[PDB]
Amino acid sequence: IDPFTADAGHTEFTDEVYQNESRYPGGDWKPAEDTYTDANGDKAASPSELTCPPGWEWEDDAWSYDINRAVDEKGWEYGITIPPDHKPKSWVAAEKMYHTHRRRRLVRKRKKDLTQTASSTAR
Repeated sequence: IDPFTADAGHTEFTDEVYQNESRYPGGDWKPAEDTYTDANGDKAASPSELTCPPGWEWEDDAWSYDINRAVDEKGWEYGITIPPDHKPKSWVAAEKMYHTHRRRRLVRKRKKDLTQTASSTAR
């Protein structure tokens, strides 16, 4: 994303994973039931396990936290699990006591730089 080259032909996608903790509403957090998750809750791989495939180049330096969203300073979103329900279906940018869950997107965008996987193994 610079105004000198037209940043599209590259294929770069922001790779992400929401880490979370769980606590009683107004309590002490422990690792969540599914620590690494998707925004919905689908357990995903962890940033270390998250590696570059043949054809993909990491663009960003490590997994950081995404602050380009309506999220807390450290990325933590307001996931309150009001019974009955299994998951937070609402997220807000403020650490509120009703937080049963909180999660944040660790970000590491990646880029194919177009040329890395440009040709495919023809069989």
